[PDB]
Amino acid sequence: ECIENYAKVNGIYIYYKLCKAPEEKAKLMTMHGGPGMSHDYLLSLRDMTKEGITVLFYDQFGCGRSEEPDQSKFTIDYGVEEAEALRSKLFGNEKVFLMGSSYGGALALAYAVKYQDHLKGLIVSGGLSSVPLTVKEMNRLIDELPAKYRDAIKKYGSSGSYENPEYQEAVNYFYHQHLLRSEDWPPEVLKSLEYAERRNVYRIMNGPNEFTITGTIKDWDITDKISAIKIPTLITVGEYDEVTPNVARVIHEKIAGSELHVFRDCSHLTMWEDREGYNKLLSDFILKHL
Repeated sequence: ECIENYAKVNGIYIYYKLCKAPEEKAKLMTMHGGPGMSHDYLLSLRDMTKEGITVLFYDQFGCGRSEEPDQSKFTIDYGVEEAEALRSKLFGNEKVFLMGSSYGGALALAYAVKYQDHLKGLIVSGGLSSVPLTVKEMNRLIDELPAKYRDAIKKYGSSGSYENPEYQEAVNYFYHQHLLRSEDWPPEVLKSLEYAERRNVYRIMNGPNEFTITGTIKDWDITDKISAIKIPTLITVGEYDEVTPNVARVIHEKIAGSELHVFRDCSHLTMWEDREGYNKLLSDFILKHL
């Protein structure tokens, strides 16, 4: 098993899990999405330890097993400083790789803008540089949904009746369509989803659900700042990703030399839909930029 700890990072206790590889060729830090999820759904990335890649997992502020700071700190800027404090505490001055998923991808991009000197490479999976853009794209996904679910989401969503059974059913369909497709949801994914509903960060920073971003990050957009990132960057996105390839395209065009990969038949949690292929792509990227 990996090493689990509860350390004080920037004033609050943060839970982390460090899965070391027998031969530490590289260190990979990971940022779960949400905002307000947990590291659990990214556990399939542990497979990379077999390739000499040490993987660091952690529950961000107010998420999963970590303590919640004052709401005034519920910001991506605070998340960035938290990540850097954790990196330094565990790895000192060693350069590491950083991977982010969904909101975690936006957080990783923000991190790179200020701390890319501490990185050998950046990986963004189903990430975004603009929340407004992400919302625009998900709205199109709702429209392309079969009338039954599309109609329920538009109707009850317009009145804010998120408790309605038909709405809940529509939400579930969307998730099985753009979050994790044609796959039995593993416990690790169920756990992160549960942590989302149990803690407060998801409700406050994000909103009711994935496609309903009413939270404090609704207007967030650093598209005009990511061009500053000049380190090797790998961008992945699923064909049916809830955070669409168009959103990924915008990141790709701003980051010079970045590589973009659209996983056909997959959606957001590509690390579960094509676990082997996903881990193989990331490990290849990492082993080429040591």
